Amino acid sequence: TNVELVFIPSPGLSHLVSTVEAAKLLLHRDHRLSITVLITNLHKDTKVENYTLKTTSNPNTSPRLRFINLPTQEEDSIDSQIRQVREIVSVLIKNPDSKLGGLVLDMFCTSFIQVAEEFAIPSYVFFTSGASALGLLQHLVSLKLEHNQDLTQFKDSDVELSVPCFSVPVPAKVLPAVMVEGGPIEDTFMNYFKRIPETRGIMVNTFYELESFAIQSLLSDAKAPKVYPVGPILGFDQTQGPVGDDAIKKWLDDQPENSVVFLCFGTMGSFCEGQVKEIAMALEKSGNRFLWSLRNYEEVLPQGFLERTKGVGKVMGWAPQAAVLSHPAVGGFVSHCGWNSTLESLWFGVPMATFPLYAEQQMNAFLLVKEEGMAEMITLDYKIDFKGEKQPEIVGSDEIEAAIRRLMAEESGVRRKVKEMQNKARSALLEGGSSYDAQCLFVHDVINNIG
Ligand SMILES: O=c1ccn([C@@H]2O[C@H](COP(=O)(O)OP(=O)(O)O)[C@@H](O)[C@H]2O)c(=O)[nH]1
Repeated sequence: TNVELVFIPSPGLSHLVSTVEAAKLLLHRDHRLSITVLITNLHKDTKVENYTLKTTSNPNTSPRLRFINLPTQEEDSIDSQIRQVREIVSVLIKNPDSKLGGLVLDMFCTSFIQVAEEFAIPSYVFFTSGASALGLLQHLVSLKLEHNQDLTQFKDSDVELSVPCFSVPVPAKVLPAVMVEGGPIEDTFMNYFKRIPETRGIMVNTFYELESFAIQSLLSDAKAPKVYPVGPILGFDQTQGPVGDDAIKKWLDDQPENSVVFLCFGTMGSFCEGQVKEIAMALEKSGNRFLWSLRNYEEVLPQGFLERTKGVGKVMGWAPQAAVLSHPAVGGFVSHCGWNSTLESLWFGVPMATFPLYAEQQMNAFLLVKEEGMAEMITLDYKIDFKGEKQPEIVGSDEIEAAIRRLMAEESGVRRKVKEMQNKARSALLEGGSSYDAQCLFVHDVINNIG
């Protein structure tokens, strides 16, 4: 009667954490369910070792959560990756005390639908982003595949698109750049997302009160896999607290409440020397207390920037993002609009200033600013990747300073919507919330679809 689920996340510590935290919640919804996560490069990344070890070694983690390593070599393309999953799956169905409920794949792991079809087990997809991204990606896929459209026509275009999962026209400049590029880049990602509608169910990392209009549009197509908004899935306990820092907590305790603006740009926010100097100049002219996570310093910052901003701000490298946003001193967040960073800032009621860089962050910035109105914008169409030997585009310090001033105001319609949306996010995870029911409905359908 026991049902085992196999999760296949994309390589990296990030996508693994969201898979583990989501698995920990689904296990609490049915004691008959077990989850086995396939790790792409366990014995190669020491950060993935620590996370997998500290999770399995913890007595509070469920005993029904197993981590199995995928011994991927260097030359294995999609050919050999399929077999090493097919090998483990064939070993896992030999257990007569468990029924394989199916494969739950990542957005970049939809190639293993082949394996699920060979073993006559269902296929599922865990979308680590929001519903507005899913509907947009399927709209762009249907445009090229079903309407015979050259998606490069929207590249650097001032036109707007009528996307079904959006209540406002979506500018072509906020589209995911990899979908309007063409050639090998577009082909790689189109083969990733076009196989999603061929699954049984799609788990989305969002809640209904956030991206309503998109979820209704995704569910309207009955000829499509049912979507389960199980978010927000965050990279900490979501009930105890994230790991912090003493010297960090020391300085923020001295500043007033909602007075420090935090600046972080994810794990790939490598600006050029010019853009960093514009951010530092804007922080100087704003006069606001700031905490800047910057990835030497006196050679990349304006002359005397640290000297003039000594008692008002602090600059550093890597930052405990979730812990900093939880501090009462942080009242602003200049973010790259990553979905995890967006959900973290929403979980702690911190309003955001959009500085999107890569991936779907351009659409996430458009979603929060124009669609929902719960974020001030610095830019919506900024792209960090400069092609050829061309000079990178740069956002001026005046545009950054203006958005910080609007963000750190005592009262604003953005700050009120964020505080209101923060409670709607925390209620969605409590029993009876929208995402709680979605988790229970998902685990219910996984067991019922097996016969
Ligand atoms: O200095 C940093 C930068 C990032 N993060 C974490 O890295 C992720 C960044 O968010 P997201 O994955 O949406 O952005 P991306 O990694 O794609 O840039 C989140 O889990 C953050 O908590 C962090 O802890 N400290």
